Amino acid sequence: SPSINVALKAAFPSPPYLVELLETAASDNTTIYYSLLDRIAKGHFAEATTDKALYEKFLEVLRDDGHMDPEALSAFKLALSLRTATPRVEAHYQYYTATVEPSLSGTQEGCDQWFLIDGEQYCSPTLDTSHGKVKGEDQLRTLPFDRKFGVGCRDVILYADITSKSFAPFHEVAMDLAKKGKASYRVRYRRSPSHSRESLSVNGYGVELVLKRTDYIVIADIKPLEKSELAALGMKAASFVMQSEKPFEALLKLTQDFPKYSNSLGSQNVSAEFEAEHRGNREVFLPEGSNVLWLNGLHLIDRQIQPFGLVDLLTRERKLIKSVLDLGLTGQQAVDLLGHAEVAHAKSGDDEPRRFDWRDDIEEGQVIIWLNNLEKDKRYKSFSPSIWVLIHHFGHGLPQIRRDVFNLVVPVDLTKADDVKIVVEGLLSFVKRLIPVRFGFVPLTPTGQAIDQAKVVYYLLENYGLAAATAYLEKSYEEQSTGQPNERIFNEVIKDKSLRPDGVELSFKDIFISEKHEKQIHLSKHWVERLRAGGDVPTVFFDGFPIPREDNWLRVMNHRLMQDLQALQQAGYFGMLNESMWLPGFFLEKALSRRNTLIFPEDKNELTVLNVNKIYIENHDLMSKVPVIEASKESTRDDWAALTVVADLDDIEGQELVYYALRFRKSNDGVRLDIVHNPKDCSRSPSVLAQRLKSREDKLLDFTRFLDLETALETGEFEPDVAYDASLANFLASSNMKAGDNFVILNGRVLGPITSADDFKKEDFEVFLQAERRTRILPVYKALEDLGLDDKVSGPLSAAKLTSVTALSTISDLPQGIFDNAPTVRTTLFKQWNSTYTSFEVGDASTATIFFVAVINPASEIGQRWVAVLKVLSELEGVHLRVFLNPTVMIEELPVKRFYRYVLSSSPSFDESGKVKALSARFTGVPRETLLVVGMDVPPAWLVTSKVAVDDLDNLRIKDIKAKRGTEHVEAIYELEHILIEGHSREIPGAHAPRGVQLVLETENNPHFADTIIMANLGYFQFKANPGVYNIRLKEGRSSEIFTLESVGAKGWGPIPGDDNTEVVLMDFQGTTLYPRLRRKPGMEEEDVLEPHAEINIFSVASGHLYERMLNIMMASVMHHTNHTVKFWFIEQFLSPSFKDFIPHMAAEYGFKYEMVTYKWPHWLRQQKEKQREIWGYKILFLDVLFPLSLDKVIFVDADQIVRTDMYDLVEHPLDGAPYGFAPMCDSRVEMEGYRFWKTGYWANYLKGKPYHISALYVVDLQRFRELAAGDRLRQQYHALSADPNSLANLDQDLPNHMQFTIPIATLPQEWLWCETWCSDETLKDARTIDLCNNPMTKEPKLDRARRQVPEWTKYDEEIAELARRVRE
Ligand SMILES: *[C@@H]1O[C@H](CO)[C@@H](O[C@@H]2O[C@H](CO)[C@@H](O[C@@H]3O[C@H](CO[C@H]4O[C@H](CO)[C@@H](O)[C@H](O)[C@@H]4O[C@H]4O[C@H](CO)[C@@H](O)[C@H](O)[C@@H]4O[C@H]4O[C@H](CO)[C@@H](O)[C@H](O)[C@@H]4O)[C@@H](O)[C@H](O[C@H]4O[C@H](CO)[C@@H](O)[C@H](O)[C@@H]4O[C@H]4O[C@H](CO)[C@@H](O)[C@H](O)[C@@H]4O)[C@@H]3O)[C@H](O)[C@H]2NC(C)=O)[C@H](O)[C@H]1NC(C)=O
Ligand SMILES: *[C@@H]1O[C@H](CO)[C@@H](O[C@@H]2O[C@H](CO)[C@@H](O[C@@H]3O[C@H](CO)[C@@H](O)[C@H](O)[C@@H]3O)[C@H](O)[C@H]2NC(C)=O)[C@H](O)[C@H]1NC(C)=O
Ligand SMILES: *[C@@H]1O[C@H](CO)[C@@H](O[C@@H]2O[C@H](CO)[C@@H](O[C@@H]3O[C@H](CO)[C@@H](O)[C@H](O)[C@@H]3O)[C@H](O)[C@H]2NC(C)=O)[C@H](O)[C@H]1NC(C)=O
Ligand SMILES: *[C@@H]1O[C@H](CO)[C@@H](O)[C@H](O)[C@H]1NC(C)=O
Ligand SMILES: *[C@@H]1O[C@H](CO)[C@@H](O)[C@H](O)[C@H]1NC(C)=O
Ligand SMILES: [Tb+3]
Ligand SMILES: [Tb+3]
Ligand SMILES: [Tb+3]
Repeated sequence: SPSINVALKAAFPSPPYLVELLETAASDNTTIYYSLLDRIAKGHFAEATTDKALYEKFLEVLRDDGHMDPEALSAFKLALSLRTATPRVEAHYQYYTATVEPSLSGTQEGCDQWFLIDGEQYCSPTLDTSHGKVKGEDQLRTLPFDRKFGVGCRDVILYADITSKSFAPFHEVAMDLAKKGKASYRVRYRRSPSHSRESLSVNGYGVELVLKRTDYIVIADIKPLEKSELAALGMKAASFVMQSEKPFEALLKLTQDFPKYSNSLGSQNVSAEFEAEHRGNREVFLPEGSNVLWLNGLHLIDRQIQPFGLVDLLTRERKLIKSVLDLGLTGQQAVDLLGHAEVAHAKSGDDEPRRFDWRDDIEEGQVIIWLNNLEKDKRYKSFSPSIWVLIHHFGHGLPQIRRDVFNLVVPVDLTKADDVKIVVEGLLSFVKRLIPVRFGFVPLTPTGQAIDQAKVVYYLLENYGLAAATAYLEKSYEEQSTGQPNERIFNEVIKDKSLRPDGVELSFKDIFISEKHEKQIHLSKHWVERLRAGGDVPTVFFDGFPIPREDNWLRVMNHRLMQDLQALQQAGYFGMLNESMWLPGFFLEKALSRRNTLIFPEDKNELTVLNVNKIYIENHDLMSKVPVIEASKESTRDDWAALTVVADLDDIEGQELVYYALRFRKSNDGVRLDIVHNPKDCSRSPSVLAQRLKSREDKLLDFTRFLDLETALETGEFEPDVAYDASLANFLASSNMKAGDNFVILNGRVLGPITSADDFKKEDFEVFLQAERRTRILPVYKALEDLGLDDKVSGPLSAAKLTSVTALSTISDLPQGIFDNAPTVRTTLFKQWNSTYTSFEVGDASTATIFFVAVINPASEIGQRWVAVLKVLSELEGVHLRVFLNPTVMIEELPVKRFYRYVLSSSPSFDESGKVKALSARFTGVPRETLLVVGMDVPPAWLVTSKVAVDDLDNLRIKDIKAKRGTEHVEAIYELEHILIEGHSREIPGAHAPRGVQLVLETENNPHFADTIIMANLGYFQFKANPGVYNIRLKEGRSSEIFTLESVGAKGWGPIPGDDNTEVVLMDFQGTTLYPRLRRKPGMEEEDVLEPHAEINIFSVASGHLYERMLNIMMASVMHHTNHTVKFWFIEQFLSPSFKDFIPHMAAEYGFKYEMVTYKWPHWLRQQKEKQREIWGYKILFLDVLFPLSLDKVIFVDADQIVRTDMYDLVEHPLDGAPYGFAPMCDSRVEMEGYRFWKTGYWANYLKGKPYHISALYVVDLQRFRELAAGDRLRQQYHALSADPNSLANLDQDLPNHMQFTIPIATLPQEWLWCETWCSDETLKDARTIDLCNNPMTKEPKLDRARRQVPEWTKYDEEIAELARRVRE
């Protein structure tokens, strides 16, 4: 049969199989890593010579040593097929090659392996002699691919080539050294010269064969087009499978070659429509023809449905479920609990407000400057100071009283006129009106002028009084109308208002009081900071209730004022209140001193939870020797909770925090407490202080005073349990905790690091339990009981396992608001659906840990990929899958227009010689007469281009290849040239996308690997790179002038501890996803966009052998026509390898330079299913980011074009401050008018007076383009317009024309373009360049126009033709 074979290979050589197997096996469990490292250092894996034998040996070992069970072994095989660990090993090599070798000066001979201790290299295990002092930049920085074994003050690193036997003795020297406790052990890799430099063959991608002619509709030669009765295709296709009775295989066989089976459907009483019944299924949940996947309730987006994305999900999910099923729950019961209604409700219901302590007490009464006092003002003197005034009657206005009950504190900036106006007009009227509210205001101090004016007003209050200070403010607003202190205005106030300033005497003239400037201003700053009452939008506090200063905040205030009054009334009727009481303190009962703090973060996503069962399984050695206070024997399930405190007992804050936890435990009988001592200094063993407390464990919480706890720590003589020390440092590494840092863990949730123990007091534990209890514990308890699993909770630790697992289930791997429509809410509404005639299951439900629910539409192209991947994941043991087929009756056009193959295996395949088999996409029995297009359906982080192919992948036909090459078999090889580093930026603290910011990617070898600019949409940016250690620096210039980037969010959205870094490392086939943070430098509202290679640069794109042949002619015409230097730029992925291999020969002959450029289409940006449309988008959407920043300007020339001009003239053409220049449509042809569609309603109404331009030739002043941020506007307008499919006929032409109102377009002389179709023959004498624009009444081909229209076209073609033969010979 005539076949097509496609294979993909990586841009880095294949690492040794041995090292790949220990990396795949030990994902991040270090115990399995070093336990296997021992085995190979024995010389145990030396007797296995072939990859198959080596692989075979690992299976026996893992099973025998208890590392893996059937479920985990099956998962290991699939991940090993995927070759997931290969980029992780290459990271070591790139790091070693670029940072180790240039920092290790000297002559290396015999130093294959060497430890690095105190910046000294030792080539021998005996450690007697040191070769050198390794350069400055410290290699002791712990980075992503590192592993640590044991605890030790000294840090030792071994760079080894594991392959040879020379490794074994070196390892044992440091393994034992770590076992003793002298130093902590870690292994780094060295590129092994025993292995060959063969490239790596990859899998986990898909190949598509797209039909490029779909117009026809009314073994295989061509698909037979049938009369347009498309409507039943999905419905009949679904039945075919149900009938088969081997349904999974049928769907795969049908869905892969679907276009070929279209006419074969609808035959022999085909419908069998019993499943018209299952549209009762449609009537309750999903619309017809929609593809939806669930993994234990989790709704997955399309990006997560690849082999890599799915393997990582199972890994995380199993850890979660296994933890649950150790309490006697079936996998089925466990999943049902995770996706329960009460659980999802809690995530939705975690948005409630509270009150905060607005008082002066902390700042010793020197920050709030009140305009009122209702108890002593001689305005309210007439009114009654009675409680019953509030409680009784009241109309609709406000009840008058002489008492302190309602307060309002508003922070005001004295530099800003609008802010000052609020106090003078707003606040004062309320005073005069005798409103029963006390009005206060605190100045904001963000600038120098503001600081001074706070001093001025504060001083004026202190000696002279409120009215005098008031007077300065009033006068300043009307009289001077600016913030800055005015003495011309100030002195007038003192002139009259300076009468008898009582109390402490006046000082006058200049203020720099050590107390007044320092204490008052810094105390004010302490109040604003404490309650986060400043920034872009300040915060007003009414009765401790935050109301941001926006819109009509007084309307919001009045609503709470009435609601607080009704709250006082009800307490009065119950007799709670008395005449001797401070009424404002009724609200302050549950108020917190600090607003935000790690417990109630304003960023709702900021949260970290750990698997509790995991904590007591991995660290059993540690957690069975920690001081434990069991929760009371006679307490209720609702009262139950588990708390663990991590603290540095060698610091006051560390031991203070534990005293508060012990205090809290005395009060709450239901809590079960654990104490973990985490010290900063490793000189003394951590086990001693833990042993001191476990002896006093019985006597715990009998500490009348704090000293009793302090003394207990110091007394006693103990023997260091070094086994305890080892499990302790493993716990911190697993939990991402630094040494000497304080943390608090209630039911898995971590808060910290605690810098000061005053932040977390006994009262803070009580609210932490109260809120945590509500959100996580109560929804678990209800849901659990609803299922009848409430027998399985046997204690506080037993309960924490369940609540901690369900909290981890609702934390997304992908932060909300950046990818697509799929939140972190596990649904269960598909369980209601009837399943008899649309569903089929694979795997045992009783034993399965993983439950997949796929809802696939057979007529969809997306379904083709889904089926192929799901079949391979179904082959895994312990996985259950259930499939639902839902087709649509709405089919206006052909449903599937392509053939599909997925390259993926569930277990590795081996050679006749035992080597690992490479994987390929082989299509057999391909129709001989159909024209096809080859496409790669590659994971989102991948950048792929064709490397080996002699055929036109854009125009494939077997009949032509047979008649030209003699073979019916086509083979093509692609290269995974780059892997993406992509991220989503944000400004700090007022989080906005910093657009126009420039970035530079670097390595220790070269400081300029790559460069890109930040986009407006999601602060998006990307880099093309391979495995290794990189760094991101802001480009020198305006970017570094305005900003400083605190972090690149390499761990997650965060901020997570340990991420205050600018280092990026890629060690995965999923690339690197980043969430960087940038904070503006001192007092800036600046913008980059506004100011405070070769002589000629031409770029183009071609999508066929003909268009590439025409592109060769275009470049040659330029060269013959200019006495200048030219550089050509190409869109890399749309070109053939035949063209790619030819250009150096064109460059040598014609004397030009060339560079390949590309950018991957963003995930947020709207895709193009039609390749020709993709190409058009590449010319207009990514102009600012496709070319390096160093390029001033570029010119686009179409492939079909020919140029007779010296192209420099276009560069020198004045653009009059416009970012890009285009040439207009020809008017010169007299009788062509009918086909001039840009004089019709839509185009003439829109283009009022502006021209209709041509995208065949144009100039882009790139520096101005980026400066104007034109690209962002093009992209968002495209995305918005693209919702309607008939929006842009030719987007390349239509987008600049639709944006010429918004973005200026410089218009070019029409000498710059000629086209026979629209320009007269007389015009061509003065023509500079010629486009071969379409017919449009005829079908004459481009080859015909070229020879007839231009006589020198053949001369150029002959030159290329003989050179191609000259190269071939
Ligand atoms: C990451 O990588 C690792 C790589 O190895 C993966 O593999 C796992 O490794 C760990 C070690 O790192 C293995 O851990 C085993 O833990 C057992 C714990 O079981 C005890 O505790 C439970 C608590 O619920 C209890 O139910 C059990 O009965 C059992 O016992 C306790 O019971 C009481 C309650 O705790 C307690 O009062 C009692 O004193 C007793 O504790 C004793 O044993 C403790 C063992 O650590 C010891 O610390 C105590 O001081 C006390 O002596 C543990 O029992 C296992 O030890 C085995 O190890 C040898 C192999 O069997 C054997 O020589 C030992 O004698 C001991 O045998 C005991 O268990 C068997 C039954 O299994 C029994 O027949 C014997 O009579 C003995 O009681 C291990 O230390 C773990 O097993 C590895 N596999 C798995 C599948 O987890 C790890 O999985 C990777 N991570 C992930 C996420 O995959
Ligand atoms: C007026 O009303 C209050 C109601 O709030 C009456 O109760 C007493 O109020 C005081 C506070 O003003 C309470 O003191 C507090 O006690 C707790 C412990 O319960 C302690 O933690 C606090 O630090 C503070 O000391 C007091 O307990 C409370 N009850 C009694 C019996 O005094 C108050 O009695 C009323 N006034 C009169 C004179 O009746
Ligand atoms: C690229 O550069 C070359 C060199 O400057 C340009 O060549 C030009 O071609 C004309 C052909 O008639 C030259 O004229 C001849 O000069 C010789 C000098 O010995 C003389 O003997 C002949 O009788 C005749 O006059 C001319 O010198 C030369 N330079 C210029 C400036 O015209 C070539 O045209 C350039 N290409 C393009 C497209 O501009
Ligand atoms: C369809 O198949 C055969 C065709 O002859 C017929 O005997 C049978 O009754 C039909 N069944 C249905 C359900 O239409
Ligand atoms: C499922 O089928 C039964 C058949 O009796 C029907 O009563 C029920 O309403 C159906 N439910 C759905 C959701 O289709
Ligand atoms: Tb002491
Ligand atoms: Tb303290
Ligand atoms: Tb053209």
